[PDB]
Amino acid sequence: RRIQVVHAFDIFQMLDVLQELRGTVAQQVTGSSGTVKVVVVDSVTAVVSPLLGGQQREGLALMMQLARELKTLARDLGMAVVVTNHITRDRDSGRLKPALGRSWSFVPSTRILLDTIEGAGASGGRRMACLAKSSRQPTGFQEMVDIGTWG
DNA sequence: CCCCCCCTATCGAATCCGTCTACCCCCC
Repeated sequence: RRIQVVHAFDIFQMLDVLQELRGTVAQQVTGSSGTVKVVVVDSVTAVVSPLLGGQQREGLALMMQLARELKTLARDLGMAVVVTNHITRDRDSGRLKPALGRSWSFVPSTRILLDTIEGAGASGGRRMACLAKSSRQPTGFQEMVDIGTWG
């Protein structure tokens, strides 16, 4: 009962939900309990992916505004925000890189690139976890995480 | 001028290599 879930399938719905959260927590400054401390977005790419494409510019502005409001929320109100994303071209010219282009790369503070192992030991919960960007510690370290036997 | 993003199977070819023997009949 302490885990609250809301469905948003368009960027306007997500913006409205986050603005409502900001307003409610601003009104709840007096209170000391019941205020959410962790905010999780299941997929920020799926909502904004249809808005990209073409030679227009409103999609980039919308995603930048969403990033700015997320950053203001997390900084001002001391919340931990976690979002997900997808990968882009794996061809020879372009390495495995996060989606949403170059402009989104400056938004987050920490990047964790989940991956699957190949050959022996594949399948199951065996996934390789790496830290791409942290801006606080050396990067490029690979570890192992099991989910099938975890919880 | 500048932005972000992907595809799909095909044909047929080319012969080699010999083993094993059995079984007697009839008087002036």
